[PDB]
Amino acid sequence: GFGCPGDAYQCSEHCRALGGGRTGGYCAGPWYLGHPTCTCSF
Repeated sequence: GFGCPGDAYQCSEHCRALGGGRTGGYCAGPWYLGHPTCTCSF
């Protein structure tokens, strides 16, 4: 979700919105499909 898999920028905006301490986020996922899971970074 949040643009991913496909766009990491929307994933980053989603993570930044969850808290300003987060500078962004990256996309990862389960043992199946692509990268649907946004995981946030500081």
